[PDB]
Amino acid sequence: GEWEIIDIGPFTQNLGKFAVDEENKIGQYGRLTFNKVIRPCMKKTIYENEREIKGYEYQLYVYASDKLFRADISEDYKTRGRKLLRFNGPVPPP
Repeated sequence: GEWEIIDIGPFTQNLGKFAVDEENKIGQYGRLTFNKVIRPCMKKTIYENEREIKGYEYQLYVYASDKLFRADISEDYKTRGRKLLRFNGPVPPP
């Protein structure tokens, strides 16, 4: 895809919250509460057919219950539906 850094304002904060809510449904790390999203946040755009946008993926660093996790989120272009792809950690700060 094509990659860019985006900042960590309200849009990205709500993506961090979405990731913690989705991970809480999974349960592998017990019950988490969102604390913060830190830099860098990466956005991948995926293209299909003749340079048509198929969707996005956002790579986030997220503090939840004081532990730092790496979360990857997909967003389908047509439906705007979001899905948690992976949530791993604790990871060292970037």
